[PDB]
Amino acid sequence: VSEIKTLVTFFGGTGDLAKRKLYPSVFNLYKKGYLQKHFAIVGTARQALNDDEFKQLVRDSIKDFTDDQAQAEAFIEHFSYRAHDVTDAASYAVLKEAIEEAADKFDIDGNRIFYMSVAPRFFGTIAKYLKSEGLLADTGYNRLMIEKPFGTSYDTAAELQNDLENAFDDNQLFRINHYLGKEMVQNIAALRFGNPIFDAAWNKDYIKNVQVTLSEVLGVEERAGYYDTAGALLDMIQNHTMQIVGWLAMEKPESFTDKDIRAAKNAAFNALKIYDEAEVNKYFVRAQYGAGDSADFKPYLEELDVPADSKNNTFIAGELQFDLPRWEGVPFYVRSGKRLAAKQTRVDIVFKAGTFNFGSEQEAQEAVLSIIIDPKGAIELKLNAKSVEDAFNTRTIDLGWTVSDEDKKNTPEPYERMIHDTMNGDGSNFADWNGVSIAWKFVDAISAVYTADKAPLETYKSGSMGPEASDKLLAANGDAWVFKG
Amino acid sequence: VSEIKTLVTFFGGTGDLAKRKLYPSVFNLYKKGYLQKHFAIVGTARQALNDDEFKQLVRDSIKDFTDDQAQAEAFIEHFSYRAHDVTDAASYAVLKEAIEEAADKFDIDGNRIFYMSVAPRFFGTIAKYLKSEGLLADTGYNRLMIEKPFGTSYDTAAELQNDLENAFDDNQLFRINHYLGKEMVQNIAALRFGNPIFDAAWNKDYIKNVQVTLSEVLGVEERAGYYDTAGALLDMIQNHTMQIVGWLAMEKPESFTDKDIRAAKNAAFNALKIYDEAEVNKYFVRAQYGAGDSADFKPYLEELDVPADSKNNTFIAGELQFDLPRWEGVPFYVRSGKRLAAKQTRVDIVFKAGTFNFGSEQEAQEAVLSIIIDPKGAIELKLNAKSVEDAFNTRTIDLGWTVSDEDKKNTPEPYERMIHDTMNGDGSNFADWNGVSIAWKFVDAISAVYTADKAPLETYKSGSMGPEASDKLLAANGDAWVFKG
Ligand SMILES: [Ca+2]
Ligand SMILES: [Ca+2]
Repeated sequence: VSEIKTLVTFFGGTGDLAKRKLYPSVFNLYKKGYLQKHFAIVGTARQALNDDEFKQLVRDSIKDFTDDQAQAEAFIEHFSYRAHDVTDAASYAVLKEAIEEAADKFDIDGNRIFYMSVAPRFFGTIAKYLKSEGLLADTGYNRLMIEKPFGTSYDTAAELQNDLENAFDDNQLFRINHYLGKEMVQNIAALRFGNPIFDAAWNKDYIKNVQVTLSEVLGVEERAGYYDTAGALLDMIQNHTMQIVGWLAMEKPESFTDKDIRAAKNAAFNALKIYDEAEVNKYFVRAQYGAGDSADFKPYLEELDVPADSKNNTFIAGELQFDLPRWEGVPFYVRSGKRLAAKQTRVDIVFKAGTFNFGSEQEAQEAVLSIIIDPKGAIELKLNAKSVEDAFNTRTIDLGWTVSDEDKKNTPEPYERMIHDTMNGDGSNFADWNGVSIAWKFVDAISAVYTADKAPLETYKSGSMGPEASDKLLAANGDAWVFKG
Repeated sequence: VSEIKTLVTFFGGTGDLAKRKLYPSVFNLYKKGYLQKHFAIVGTARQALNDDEFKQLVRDSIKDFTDDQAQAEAFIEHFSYRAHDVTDAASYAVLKEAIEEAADKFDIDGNRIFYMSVAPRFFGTIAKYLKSEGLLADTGYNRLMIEKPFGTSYDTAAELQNDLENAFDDNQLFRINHYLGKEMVQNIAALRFGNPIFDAAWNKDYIKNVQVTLSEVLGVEERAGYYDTAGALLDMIQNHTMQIVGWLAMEKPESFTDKDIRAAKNAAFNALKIYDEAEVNKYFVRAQYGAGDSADFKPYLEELDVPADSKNNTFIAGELQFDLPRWEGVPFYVRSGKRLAAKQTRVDIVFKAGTFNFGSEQEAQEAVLSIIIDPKGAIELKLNAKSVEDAFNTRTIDLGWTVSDEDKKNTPEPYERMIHDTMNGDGSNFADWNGVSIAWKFVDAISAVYTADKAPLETYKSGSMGPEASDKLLAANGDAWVFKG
């Protein structure tokens, strides 16, 4: 294939994430023939290691992904290490050499990517020094991959953005987002813009309401520590839900270039309504899971590392409003939670029921277009048809499709996609500042009410699909959740 | 259920069709609880028979449809016979008595249906005498069921219509049509008008071309005699194909009453273009099957009762044009033949490919909505989506649905539906004079050229889907047959 000439530097190269997902993902790119000769991978972290040790660690990383050990070895040849502390300005000069050495060794003309697989606290610092100690390629591109999370509020995120903008331009910042880089999520645009019947129907005239669902069966388990101060709101809503919504609510772009796609999404985000106390109580529902029908389904407050006085949300459901002509009056329902009926990630576009009366006992109903993202990719379409009865009558039928085993094999894992995207400079599947900022502004307004405790905290049974209030949220507009569990 | 009070008279009651399909269909209506007490069935034909003989014949008819002999017997009690010759005006007075007797015996206030399961030659006569010898109910309704065919040309059909109109009004004439009374064909309206995304897309703006296919695997077998002078053109095209097209090309009715539905269909039929010699050669293809890859797949000319000099068509494919704003420039391709790939009856609505460019190697393609009528009812929808590849690209995926075993059981057979329709007075699933006349005018113009032999007769391999010219017919508008075999 067309070879990719790039030099990647992994800050936090000794970390679990690197050897657990990053390195294997980069290996696949080698196997697929993308990375061939003109490329290098410079690992870095505080822990001192001689090349042999690092290369072995990499060897352990790509173990289960190896078939021909010789091919793997030829790959490992492209790795190098350098002990380094991120707070030491002078210490950076060591790294500059490592990078410029590897560059020479394989004749790589710039094209540098810096993957910060380190704690949030070091993002701004590392960025600042890459610029100061002339680590940025004087030719070719320079791109930065910011691991999650990007801020914990609007202000912290704005701060982070400021620090990064002192060394990079926004179109060079590639923020990691799991669900945005998922095969099915990218289908949305194709379904919509690729089929005129849907494209022309993507608006208020045909759509009754849109639904996004991020359901998880598991509970908090051990993530209690950080989860207790983040909850579903920041963990699932602010990032995954919000960006998926972006693909759905976007206008029709002038073309499919990441630039036009982004401008299109932003048009929507800029129209999103930010709520006040009263509105958050009306359009949103915050809940925490209680006990299930068994003992092992312990209430949230009985989970390890969870404070008894906690009023943290293990579930969030709310209505989004877009002040755009296209979505005038079209509700966007979102929900994400733990200890729910089943692991499911899906989007349900509910179309308005036709007004043509057949005189049947059962008149026309609402058609539903459904995109199943997790676990198995699927696309369903509930249509109106004639029931098999003596008298003329209508009913709904489900037209369905599922990914094949072949599609299931050739599908690239998230990290490999994101990393590969960055190498090509494809920001299409990435959140930009405008989107991230709005998402934060939006969530910030909600968090305010929750921290202040000026909103009730519902409770629900472990195994259900949430609190009753969730269903009542939609019933208020005469709607209902398509996915029932 | 709401009991049906009716009195049916079967002309040609001793015929194969009556005891083979008619009577069982009427039995089912009894089993389903529609016909209960106030109903009677008067059989009639030349062959003299005493009640016992007739009732036994009926008993033999509904044999394989009986479970509880006692229930069947209670039904047979409602039958009566009367020997009769249709050309004898006086002989009709005998029948008037039989009818008025049965009416009294079960207290049936009019509501008479006269099923002419006799040769075409007797249709006008029987009709004339039903009026003359006061056989028509002085109260309640009077309906007539005309078995196939309704004329063999426009003129013969107009003649028939005239004779019948001397005794009945058009809305009382229920012409039998197999494919029109098929479960799947009735779904069309539901799919279209029940789902706004399709309703609003049912026109030139979204549709590229429409395709109707009546494929049969079998050859002529023994039907050679009458088939040689009828061919596919009159056998499948003029009646089945033409009326199905009607459901597809109709405008949007003011309501779903048979009246409005009919006016809607007529608006289309009145816009259909009738061809001349040149046009028939351009927009239509006439063919006859040759040999297959085996001996038992004998050429049409080697079939029993087929004249060696025959230039009869065992296959017909053509383009229909509707001079209506809604179908301006939208081709309607129709095809029907014998010795083709497989038994199939389907409708393919091909939508225009979107013009939104993704920059992918494979840009958007044409979406296809498919309604499978025979054998197993199914509905498929080929949509545009994203292919599972590293680079962004589009592909087509098939969303599908199939009738369930339950839907397959509860589905009423054609004759039972038609007969039951007539009892309720539901002309929705019936062709009217305007439709029949236009279909005939349309086919007549074609037959003219064929009889005159001013059009070529193509040949094709038994087992294929027709002659090459068929594919070339569509290629000319940049189209292709969806069903490939
Ligand atoms: Ca509301
Ligand atoms: Ca043409």
